[PDB]
Amino acid sequence: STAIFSDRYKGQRVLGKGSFGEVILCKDKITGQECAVKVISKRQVKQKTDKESLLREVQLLKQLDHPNIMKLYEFFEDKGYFYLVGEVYTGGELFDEIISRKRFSEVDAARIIRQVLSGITYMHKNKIVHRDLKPENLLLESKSKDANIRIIDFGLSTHFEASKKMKDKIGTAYYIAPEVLHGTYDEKCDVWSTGVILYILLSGCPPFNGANEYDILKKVEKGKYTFELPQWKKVSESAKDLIRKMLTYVPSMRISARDALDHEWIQTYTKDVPSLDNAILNIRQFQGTQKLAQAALLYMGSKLTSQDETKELTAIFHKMDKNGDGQLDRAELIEGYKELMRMKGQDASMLDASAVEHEVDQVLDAVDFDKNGYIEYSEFVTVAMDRKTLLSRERLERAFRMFDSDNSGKISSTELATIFGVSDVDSETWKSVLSEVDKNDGEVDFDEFQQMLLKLCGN
Ligand SMILES: CC(C)n1nc(-c2ccc3cc(OCc4cccc(Cl)c4)ccc3c2)c2c(N)ncnc21
Repeated sequence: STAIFSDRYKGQRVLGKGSFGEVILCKDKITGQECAVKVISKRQVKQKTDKESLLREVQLLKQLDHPNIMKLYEFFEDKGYFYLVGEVYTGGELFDEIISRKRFSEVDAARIIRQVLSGITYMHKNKIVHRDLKPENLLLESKSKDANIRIIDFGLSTHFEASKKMKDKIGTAYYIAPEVLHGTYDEKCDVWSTGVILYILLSGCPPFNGANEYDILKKVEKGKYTFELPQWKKVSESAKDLIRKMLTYVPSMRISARDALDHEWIQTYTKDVPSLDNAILNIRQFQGTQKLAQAALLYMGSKLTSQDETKELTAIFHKMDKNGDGQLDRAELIEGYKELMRMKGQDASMLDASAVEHEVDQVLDAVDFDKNGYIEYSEFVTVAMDRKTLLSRERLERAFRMFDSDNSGKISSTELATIFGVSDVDSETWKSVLSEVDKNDGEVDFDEFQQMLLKLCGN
């Protein structure tokens, strides 16, 4: 018989959303081993390769081991989902650790890039390509100041098709190698993406940029960049030589990962060096902007999902209510919430019967409903969904506060232009919505920003 994911693992909490799906902190029910499970929904993600090829890749990945590559433990598949069970890392995204520190030098950058290049080198020796290497795929193993970088998502893009949805796409255009856009690509695309990351580490600005996603892609495809910005005066010639070699347009002429490890810059700076204060400043601004744009898109998506699920759940309970008096018991609420997860593949958190029992009890405990009697289901629906809406609203607010680093309480019109450009929300469209919200002003507070987002998702 086929092994079942939830026979072995219980969900602890959600770690986050990554490429191809949600990631849940899980725990082995016998051994206590904790793990990070990427859950891919088959309805939402199409496979590029056949079953035979995916299984073979899994079997290889399980046997690979390198300090700078996520360890894969197990793999499960059922009717609706893939469950990718990996080692859990607790140090967060690299760029989030970098913006916290007060000093950052070419020595710190070289030590980071050496780690990325070692991991890439190992995977290329094993004929595995990333293709979607970006700052978000560089996690720190733990919270220790010295901790190793673990690259996540190697091999996924070979087997599954990327989302076309901006909420998933955001951030990708800066890093993608030109040859990936045109269709003929190989392992050298990973060196390009690393070159882009290095350019950003040392100046705090992407080498290929523009006012929206297509304008970025246009700049990537042309392939031209310069080091004429002021903060490149601080930087060694050898770093720029390595960057040039990694951002070489024709992949056969581009440096390999392994050869990049032997480059003068890596050799000097990882065995007197000033801090790159302007770079840290610009990275903090870059990161903040990207995180608010993402948070804006997830808020909009979560509002749409709620409109969908609120009405669906009501229809399920109405159907279940035999004599139509509006009263269901707890086991019926559980069954209906299960029917919702059957129709919707959204909550990776809720793909196990006991998880749903627990979530229903949390809702009943909020509403002051007794769980052993019959319950007004319409009120259960309101609370279960108001809980989600509140949680989403709080999620967005924290990201607004993070972005507003001067504690002004406001985002200016220029800043909105940048955020919505990153979010790929059309310029005349957000300006139009800003006009219906701002009837005075050139700046918005949090409530106003939130109102604009509601108007940009048909509310
Ligand atoms: C950033 C956060 C949401 N996240 N994501 C992950 C994460 C990211 C990618 C993962 C990829 C995984 O499997 C890759 C795989 C599995 C089978 C076949 C192929 Cl080709 C590739 C498994 C777990 C993963 C887990 C993660 C983690 N391991 N530790 C801490 N936080 C993590």
